[PDB]
Amino acid sequence: MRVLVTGGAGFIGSHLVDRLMEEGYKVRVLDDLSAGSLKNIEGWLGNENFEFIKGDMRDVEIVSKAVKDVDAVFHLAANPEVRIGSQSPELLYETNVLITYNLLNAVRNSGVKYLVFTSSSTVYGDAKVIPTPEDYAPLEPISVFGAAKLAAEALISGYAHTFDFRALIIRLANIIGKRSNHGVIYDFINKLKANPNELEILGDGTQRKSYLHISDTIDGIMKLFEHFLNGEERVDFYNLGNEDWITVKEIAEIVSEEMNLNPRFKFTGGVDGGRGWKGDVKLMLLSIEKAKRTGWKPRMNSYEAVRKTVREMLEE
Amino acid sequence: MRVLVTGGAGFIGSHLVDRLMEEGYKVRVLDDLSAGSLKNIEGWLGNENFEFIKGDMRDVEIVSKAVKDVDAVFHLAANPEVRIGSQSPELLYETNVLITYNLLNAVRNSGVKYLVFTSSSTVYGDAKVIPTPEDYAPLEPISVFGAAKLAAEALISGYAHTFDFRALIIRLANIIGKRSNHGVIYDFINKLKANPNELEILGDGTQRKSYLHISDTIDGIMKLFEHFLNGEERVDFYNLGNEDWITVKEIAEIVSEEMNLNPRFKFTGGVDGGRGWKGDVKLMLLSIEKAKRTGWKPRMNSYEAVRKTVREMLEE
Ligand SMILES: NC(=O)c1ccc[n+]([C@@H]2O[C@H](COP(=O)([O-])OP(=O)(O)OC[C@H]3O[C@@H](n4cnc5c(N)ncnc54)[C@H](O)[C@@H]3O)[C@@H](O)[C@H]2O)c1
Ligand SMILES: NC(=O)c1ccc[n+]([C@@H]2O[C@H](COP(=O)([O-])OP(=O)(O)OC[C@H]3O[C@@H](n4cnc5c(N)ncnc54)[C@H](O)[C@@H]3O)[C@@H](O)[C@H]2O)c1
Ligand SMILES: C[C@@H]1O[C@H](OP(=O)(O)OP(=O)(O)OC[C@H]2O[C@@H](n3cnc4c(=O)[nH]c(N)nc43)[C@H](O)[C@@H]2O)[C@@H](O)[C@H](O)[C@@H]1O
Ligand SMILES: C[C@@H]1O[C@H](OP(=O)(O)OP(=O)(O)OC[C@H]2O[C@@H](n3cnc4c(=O)[nH]c(N)nc43)[C@H](O)[C@@H]2O)[C@@H](O)[C@H](O)[C@@H]1O
Repeated sequence: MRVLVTGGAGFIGSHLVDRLMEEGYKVRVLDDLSAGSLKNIEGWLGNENFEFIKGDMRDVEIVSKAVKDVDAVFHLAANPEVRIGSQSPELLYETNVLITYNLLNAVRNSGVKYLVFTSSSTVYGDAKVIPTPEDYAPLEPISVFGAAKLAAEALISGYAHTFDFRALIIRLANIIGKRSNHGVIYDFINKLKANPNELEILGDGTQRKSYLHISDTIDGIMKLFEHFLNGEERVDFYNLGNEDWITVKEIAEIVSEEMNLNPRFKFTGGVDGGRGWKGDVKLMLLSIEKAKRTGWKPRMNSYEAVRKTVREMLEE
Repeated sequence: MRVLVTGGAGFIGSHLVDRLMEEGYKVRVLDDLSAGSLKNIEGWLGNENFEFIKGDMRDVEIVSKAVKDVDAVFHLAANPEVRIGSQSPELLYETNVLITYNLLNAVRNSGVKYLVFTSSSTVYGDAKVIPTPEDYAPLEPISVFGAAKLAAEALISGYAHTFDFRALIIRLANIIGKRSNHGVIYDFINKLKANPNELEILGDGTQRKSYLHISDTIDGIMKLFEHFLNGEERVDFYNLGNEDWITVKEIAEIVSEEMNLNPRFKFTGGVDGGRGWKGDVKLMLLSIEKAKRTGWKPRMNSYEAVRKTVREMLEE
């Protein structure tokens, strides 16, 4: 089966690429290398089952070309950074709504049979139902990013129904692990790289979120892809997160523990009642019962995932 | 209070404009007249409280100017035609997501406190729960149009939370009445103008939908707007439709009745099981309990509204 993996040079994208290549898929990657890295996939450069394309999905010619002779598309290309939503909503609109729109228009005029899209928990915004099921609503995202992911979901479904392809929407929790160049663990480790004595923590440290290690993330993505191929649903929605959650302050504590530092915590106090930023959901914990009915389940919890991530990262 | 009404030269927009002028609002209209007409609002030209701006919302300067010195925005500008979704998805993308995105970017740099958006039942797609409540989900629109409307909703919510304005999203059912230049009644009347002996009905004729007369529609929009001004929700969702529904075949029968014709109905059999087109939802009926708790209620049911619309149209 031939698959396009947009953003396949990214953190999650390159791991999905490793998995797909190892299972014998013929994998093309489409990535402008604005945030991913060629190194993250240099092992596959030169494999006869691997093709790489440096390309911006804003460019429709590129996107029509990349989906040509592809049976499945895994659309992971995006700017995932919620932080930049209050300064750079245009960037989030483009790299979430626009490039997905172009991908779908390309998909319409091709033989692409399956579209797997990595949406986010942020579509629920500050969800009042915990653990949050996939049918929670009304969806009132509080960040430009979550709104852009919701819009991507909507357009994916509409094109799937109108132009007769199948679509699998996977709302991911916080995903952490080796090769990640963004997030709170990364930033804590590098802040302490620059100064071991203090840790500037955005917000009040009480933000509690579900963290999944990238290993469980890819196992679950593949399990859902497997089940979805065997299923009949035109469009299917799954949450993908861990069973529990952990606070920003506890994450700072684990990162300090693993770095053998004991710095002075300095919280910025946040906004909208201690959020790290405008649109930073304070509580997130996804109901993964629907995902677990496929056989998947995380082998690590949020605390284990965070600690393993810190270790893996400090090796590099 | 000064309010902008984008698309205010349209069917629903021009009636909303009439209403706003009569209640003493200061009304600016922004409309490129791609589907509306100056006739529909030329009656107000020369009033000290009325300003009209001919402009396409794709142009960001136009929209930035229009929200200048406006306290509330009624964003009715769009292409509402679902039928063209499989032919012209780019057009729906532009006139639903793009110009909504531009309006929102304009609103961020303004003093607009309230944004009211005319969403559609199509966001629910083929809803499996009927009457469909505002919290039905997962939202899986089956049309490019419904997907674009949902994406617009998402961006509205995200920007409302991020940049501190409030948003009222009103999911309208099928709206019918004077000045309507689209829909099934319009097309059936013109079909029988060209040939009174026969009527081509798209689909299998069993499509059952909730119709609201434009009078009830504007009464409800104003009730909801006032109540929303009195409420605390940063973003609030309301259905706006009738209590009942009616099939396309009964609408054909009523149109024949009022035209004193009795033609031969010829149903085209449709697609995807008798739909009028790719992405045409077959059954629609929104739960209006939430709308009715504001005091609003339709004075006409679907059959009365359809008959009133046909009569009004035939006077012209
Ligand atoms: N990391 C998480 O915690 C997390 C959580 C939930 C959802 N997700 C989603 O999973 C997916 C993968 O995220 P990630 O952590 O691997 O991020 P990433 O930025 O590391 O990977 C995304 C890739 O997209 C590429 N890209 C950016 N703009 C592009 C464009 N215009 N055209 C082509 N390629 C472009 C980047 O260069 C990068 O290689 C995204 O959809 C993200 O929103 C991530
Ligand atoms: N008619 C219905 O049954 C119905 C149902 C649900 C929702 N809605 C929504 O209500 C609103 C009004 O629909 P309507 O029936 O009055 O349609 P309409 O076309 O009569 O009115 C929409 C207006 O948008 C204007 N417009 C179109 N493209 C524009 C652009 N690029 N820039 C600026 N203005 C532009 C048109 O000229 C028109 O005046 C729309 O948002 C529509 O999607 C309508
Ligand atoms: C659900 C996922 O959310 C992901 O964002 P997101 O949760 O903020 O994930 P992070 O950026 O890791 O931030 C997680 C939490 O840690 C807080 N935090 C505290 N200090 C810091 C710091 O120094 N840096 C950062 N970055 N955070 C910090 C942050 O505000 C939030 O409460 C997205 O990247 C994905 O695309 C996806 O949307
Ligand atoms: C909910 C609202 O739905 C509205 O569309 P939508 O339901 O198709 O409303 P109409 O365009 O009126 O079509 C209503 C039903 O009548 C069918 N139909 C049968 N024959 C005809 C015909 O000759 N012409 C037309 N036009 N329809 C016909 C049509 O496919 C559908 O099943 C949108 O205009 C609004 O923006 C909003 O989305």
